[PDB]
Amino acid sequence: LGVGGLDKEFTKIFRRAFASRIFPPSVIEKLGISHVKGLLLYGPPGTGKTLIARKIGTMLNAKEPKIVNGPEILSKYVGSSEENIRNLFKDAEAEYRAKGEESSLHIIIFDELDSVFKQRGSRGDGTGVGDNVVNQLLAKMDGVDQLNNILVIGMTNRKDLIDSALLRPGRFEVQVEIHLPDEKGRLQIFDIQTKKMRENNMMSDDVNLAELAALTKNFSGAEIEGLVKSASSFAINKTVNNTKDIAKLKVTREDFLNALNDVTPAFGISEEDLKTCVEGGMMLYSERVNSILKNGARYVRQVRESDKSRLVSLLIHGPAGSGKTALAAEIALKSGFPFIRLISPNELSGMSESAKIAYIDNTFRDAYKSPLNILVIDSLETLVDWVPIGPRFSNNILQMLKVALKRKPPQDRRLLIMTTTSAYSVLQQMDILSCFDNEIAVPNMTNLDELNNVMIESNFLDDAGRVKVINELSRSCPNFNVGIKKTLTNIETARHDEDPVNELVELMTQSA
Amino acid sequence: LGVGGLDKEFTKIFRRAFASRIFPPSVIEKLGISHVKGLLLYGPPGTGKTLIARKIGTMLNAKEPKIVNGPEILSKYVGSSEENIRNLFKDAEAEYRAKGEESSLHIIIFDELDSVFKQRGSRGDGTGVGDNVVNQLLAKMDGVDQLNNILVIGMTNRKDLIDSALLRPGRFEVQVEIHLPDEKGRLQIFDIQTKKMRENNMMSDDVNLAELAALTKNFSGAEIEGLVKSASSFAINKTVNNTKDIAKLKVTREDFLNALNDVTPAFGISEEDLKTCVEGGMMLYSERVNSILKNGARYVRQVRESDKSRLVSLLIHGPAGSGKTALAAEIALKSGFPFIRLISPNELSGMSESAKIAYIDNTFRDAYKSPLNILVIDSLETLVDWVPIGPRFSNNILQMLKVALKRKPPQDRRLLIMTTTSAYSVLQQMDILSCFDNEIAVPNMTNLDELNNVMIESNFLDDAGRVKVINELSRSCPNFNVGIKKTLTNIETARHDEDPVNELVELMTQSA
Ligand SMILES: Nc1ncnc2c1ncn2[C@@H]1O[C@H](COP(=O)(O)OP(=O)(O)OP(=O)(O)O)[C@@H](O)[C@H]1O
Ligand SMILES: Nc1ncnc2c1ncn2[C@@H]1O[C@H](COP(=O)(O)OP(=O)(O)OP(=O)(O)O)[C@@H](O)[C@H]1O
Ligand SMILES: Nc1ncnc2c1ncn2[C@@H]1O[C@H](COP(=O)(O)OP(=O)(O)O)[C@@H](O)[C@H]1O
Ligand SMILES: Nc1ncnc2c1ncn2[C@@H]1O[C@H](COP(=O)(O)OP(=O)(O)O)[C@@H](O)[C@H]1O
Repeated sequence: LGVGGLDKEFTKIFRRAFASRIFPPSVIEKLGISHVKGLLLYGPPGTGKTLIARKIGTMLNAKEPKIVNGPEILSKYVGSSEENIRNLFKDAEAEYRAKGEESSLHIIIFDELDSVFKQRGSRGDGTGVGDNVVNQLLAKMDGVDQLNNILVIGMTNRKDLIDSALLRPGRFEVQVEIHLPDEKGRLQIFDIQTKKMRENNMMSDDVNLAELAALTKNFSGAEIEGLVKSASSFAINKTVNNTKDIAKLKVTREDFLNALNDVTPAFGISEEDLKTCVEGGMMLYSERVNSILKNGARYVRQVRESDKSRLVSLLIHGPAGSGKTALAAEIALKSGFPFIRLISPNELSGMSESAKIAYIDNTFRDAYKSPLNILVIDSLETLVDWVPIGPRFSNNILQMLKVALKRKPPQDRRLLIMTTTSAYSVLQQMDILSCFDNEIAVPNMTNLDELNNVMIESNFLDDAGRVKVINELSRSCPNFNVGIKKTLTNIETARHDEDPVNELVELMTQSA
Repeated sequence: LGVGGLDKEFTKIFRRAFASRIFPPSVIEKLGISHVKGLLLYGPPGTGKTLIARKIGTMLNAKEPKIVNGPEILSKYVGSSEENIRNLFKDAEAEYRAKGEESSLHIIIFDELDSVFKQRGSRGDGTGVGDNVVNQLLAKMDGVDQLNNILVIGMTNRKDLIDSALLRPGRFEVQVEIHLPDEKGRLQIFDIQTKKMRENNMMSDDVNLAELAALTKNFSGAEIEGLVKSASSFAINKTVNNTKDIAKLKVTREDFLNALNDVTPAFGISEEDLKTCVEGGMMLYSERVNSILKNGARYVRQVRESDKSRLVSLLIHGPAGSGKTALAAEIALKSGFPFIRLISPNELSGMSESAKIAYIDNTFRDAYKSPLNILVIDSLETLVDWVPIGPRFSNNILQMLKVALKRKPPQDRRLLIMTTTSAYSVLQQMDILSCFDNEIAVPNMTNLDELNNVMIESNFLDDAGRVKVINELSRSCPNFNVGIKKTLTNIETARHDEDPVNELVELMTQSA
C-alpha cells in the first residue's frame, strides 16, 4: 500500500511477473514452466512507474533494487562503459553459485531505455557504444550464460522507438501502460499525500478534499506533491520574522487556493498567449458575427457529447484584416476544455527545418493523452514559407501537416482543430482542401450602420459629432470596403488630434 | 526425441551431415570420401533451429556445442575481435594432436551470420572487422591448416545477403529450410509441451487439444510455449492471497480460452487498425453498394479455391469522400484469412526516404511466409509525395511499388492486394495502370431516395419531421452531388441544434 488509482494494472502485473515466485520450487518444477524475465512499462512522466517497481519489491522481501540510468552509461568513456555492465550483475552471480534454486530474488531497474536506440545505425555500430550494452544485456538473460535469479524492468516514454527484436518471447515478454489519473484517482492521491498531516492535528477542518479533486482537472501525481508543499509554505512563512507559539501551526483552505496560482501543469491551458496577444476587444457590430459564434458553440458541444464524432476539422477564411484569429481564440476560451494549445509563426522563429518538424510532431503527440483537447493553427501559408515570385515553399512541412490533420487519436479520445488562412486560392492549388470538414467565411464591413455601431461601442464622442461623420461620408464615398483592424486603428489616432471629425473622414476616404 | 513437425527435414539432414560419422574409419577410408564440414539452416525466428542443432548432438555423444553470436564478436574492440576467434577452436586443436583420427566430434554453432556481410565493402575492408572473422574462419576448414574434427552450423534469416563465395563445394555444401508448422505439427507440439503436466495429474479432463490446434492458426513454437505458461499463470493466481490445499491444483479449458487474449502472434491480424480507425458505420443505401460487396466476396473465394490464380490486384477509385477505404476494410474483415496488413501514410510519418523503402520491402517479405495473405495499400499518391505546383514527387518509392505489385510469391503460396486512390489521371500520366487486373468505381449520392434511406438508418428524428426535409429540398436544389462522409457529418451537426430542419437544409444546399 502507498499507491492510488492503479488497481487494475497492479493485478495484471502481479499475476504474471511475480505470482510464480511465491510458490515452492517443487510445484513449479512439476508443471514444467520457466519464470518471466522481462517487463516493460510505458507512459508519460511523473505518473508513478518507479514507485510501483519499488513497492512490489517490499512484499517479496527481495533486496533493494539497483538502479541504472541510460545517458549515464552512454555518456561515460567507451572503455569504462564496456567494463561497467559486468559490474552490475556481480552480487547476483555470487549468490547463485552459493545457493542455486533457493536463491533470493534480484531486481534491476533500467531507465530512459529508448536513448540507446535513438541514434543512426552507422554511429551506433561504428562507435559501438549504443550496441554494446544492448548485446551484453541480452546475453545475460537469453543466451547460454543464462542467470536464473534476476528480473529486469525497463521504463520508456516512447514505445515505437524500441526495436521489435526485444519484444519477442524470452525477452521483455510482458508490456503494460500507465495513464493520467481520473477524478477518483486524484481523490486517493490527495489522501495518500495528506495522511501524515491529518493524523497529527496539523490540518484545518475547513479543507474539503472532494472539491480539490475537482479543481485539479488534468494533474499528475508529482504536481499534487508540489501543490501540498506550496500550501505548507504559505503557513510556515506567516509566522517567521524563530518565534514562540509554533504549536498552533495549521494549514487552511485559503493556502491551497493561493497555492494553485504558483504551480502550473503540463497538459494545461496556455492562458496568457490566448488571452492577451490575440484578444483586445470583442464587439457585435453585425448579425453575421453572432451567427459565427453560435456555430462555434455548436461544434464544441457536438464534440463533447457524441461517440461518432472524435475528430472535427474546420477552416476559417477571409481577406486580410477581417478578424479571423480573434474569433478562433474567442471560441476556445468559452469552451472550458482542459487542454488547449496553439501553433503560430512566433513559436517557430529562428529554427532550422528539422527542428520545426520535430516541434510540430511532439505537439500533436502531447495532444493524444487527455480526454478532451483543442488545437489552433495560425496562418497556415506562412508556416510553409510561401513567396509568389518563385514560387518557393517547403514541401516536407506541408506533408507533415497534411498527414497530421486526418489522423484519429486512440482509445475513445477526441480533439478539435481550428486553422486560419488568408490565401484560399493557394491552398486550392496545392490540393489539400480534402482535409477540412467545414469552412467558415469572414467578410469585411460594407454599410455605414456598422460603422455607427463600432463608434457607439468604443466611446468615440457625443452624438452630435457622430452624426456629422456619417453625414459627411454619406456623399463623400458611400460604397466603402474596410476591415475591422484598420477601423479600430483609425479611431485611436483620430481621438488624439485637434480636429477629430475632419481627420477620421479623410482617413476613411483614403482606406476605401 | 523432443521435436515435432520436422520429420522430413530430420531425415534429409541426418542422411548427409552425420551418417558418415557413425561408421568405423576403416570403411570410410576404404571408399575414399571425405566428411562434410558445413551446414546452413534458414527460416523465420522462433521456429526450432537451435533445438534441432542441440538434439542431433546427443545421439552422437559429442561434446556440448559451443555457441558464438555474430554481433557479439563484431561489437568488441578490434584487437580482441581478432584474437578471440582463435580461442574458440582451442580444445578441438588439442584433441587432434592428442589422438588423431580416432577423436570425437566437435560442433560449433554460429548465429546471426548475415550481420557480418551487412556492411559496405569500404567499411568492412578498411576497418577489417567484418572481413577478418570470415577469412580466419574459412582458413580453418578449407586451407593447409585444415582441421578434421569440427563441424560448423550457420543460422540466418536472410539468405539473399550471404555472398556466393561461401556456398561452393568444400564450404557450407548443404542448405536446408525450416517452415512454419501446419495443423498436425501444432497438434504434436502441444503434446511435447504438456507431457509433464499430464504425467502428474495436474491437467483437467475437459481440455481437448484438437480444438486448440485448430484455433491457433499461424503460431510458431515459441508462442505455443508462452500460451501454456500464461494458462498456468491463471491457474496459480486463483489461490494466492501461501495457502492450504495446494494439492488440488488443476488447469482448465477456461484458462486456455482466456490465454488466447494475452499472447498475440507475429503473422497475425492487425485487428485494431482495420476495425476502429477505418469503420465507424456501414449502411446499405443503394444497389451499387450491394454489387460492390458481392464482387469482393467473389474474388476472395476465387483466391481460396483455385490453383491458376496465385496473384490478384484491384484498384478502387472515385472522388474524395466517396467511401473507398471503409469498403476495402469491410471486404478484408469478412474474409477470415489468417494474415492481414495495411500500409498507410500514418505508419510512414517522420521517416527518411531510405527508411520508408526499407519498411515497405520488409512488409512484402513478411507476407510470403503463410498460405493466405491480404494487403491493403491506402492513398497511393500520398506515399509518393505528389504536389502539382512543380510537379514534385519521389521516383525511387514509385519504382519500388511498381516492381512489388507484379512479383509472384514462391512455392504454391498466394496473396490478394487492394489499393485505393483519388487521383486517377495522375496515375494515367505516370504510366503504371498496367499493374492492376480490375478496376472498381465508387459513385457519389445523386438521388433524394438515397438520402431518405440514410436518414432512416441513422435515427435522425421522427417521421413527421423527416418528410419535411425532402419536401423543402425537392424545390430548393433537386440536382445535388455530395459524398457519404460529408452527409454523415452534417446529420450529426444538425441533431445538436435548436432548429434541425432548417440547419440541415442550409448545410446540404451549401455542399451541393
Ligand atoms: N467583432 C470582432 N471580430 C474580430 N476581431 C475583433 C472584433 N472586435 C474587435 N476585434 C479586434 O480586432 C483585431 C482583429 O485583428 P486580427 O489579428 O484578429 O486579424 P486577422 O484577420 O488575424 O489578420 P492578419 O491577416 O493580420 O493575421 C483584434 O485585436 C480583435 O480583438
Ligand atoms: N455504405 C458506406 N460506404 C462507405 N462508407 C460508408 C458507408 N456507410 C458509412 N460509411 C462511412 O463513411 C465514412 C467515410 O468513408 P471513408 O473514410 O472510407 O472515405 P475515403 O473515400 O477514404 O475518403 P478520403 O478522400 O478522406 O480519403 C467512413 O467512416 C465509413 O464508416
Ligand atoms: N499514483 C500515485 N500515488 C501516489 N503518489 C504518486 C503517484 N504517482 C506519483 N506519485 C508521486 O511521485 C513521486 C515519484 O514519482 P516518479 O518515481 O518520478 O514516477 P515516474 O515513474 O514518472 O518517474 C513520489 O514522491 C510519489 O509520491
Ligand atoms: N518445432 C518445435 N518443436 C518443439 N518445440 C519447439 C519447436 N519450435 C520451437 N520450439 C520451442 O522453442 C524453444 C527454442 O526455440 P529457439 O531455439 O529459439 O529456435 P530458433 O531460435 O532457432 O528460432 C524451445 O523451448 C522449444 O520448446
